[PDB]
Amino acid sequence: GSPEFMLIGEKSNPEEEVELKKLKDLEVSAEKIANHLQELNKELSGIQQGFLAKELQAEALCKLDRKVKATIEQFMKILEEIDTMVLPEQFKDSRLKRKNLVKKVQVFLAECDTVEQYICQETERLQSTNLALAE
Repeated sequence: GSPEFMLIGEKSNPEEEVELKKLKDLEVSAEKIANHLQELNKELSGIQQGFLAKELQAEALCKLDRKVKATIEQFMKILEEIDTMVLPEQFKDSRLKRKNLVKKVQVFLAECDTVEQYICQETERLQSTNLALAE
């Protein structure tokens, strides 16, 4: 039939679900941060259509990307938080959930950084000016 041996008990996945529930919330909180970007992105793009000169436009973008940077940091906390998490090799689903989340974090931080970097790089190129090294 189907030989089974491990402990001889089985009592549902109570705590397993609890640990998993928190993990679930983490992805959502992440989903919310990611959602805020798309929301802010929509309003920014709308405003981006035109309103002020390049001076303010470039000014808004640099400020825009930097704020984007703050969003990336939140994503960083997700990885760092999970990174400093403790869990044995028993929670297969919970662990699989965390690992997949880690990569979500990698893309979320990076995707967010690219947007901020692009907006920054575009504005950055627009302004170069000179420099002076003395002290």
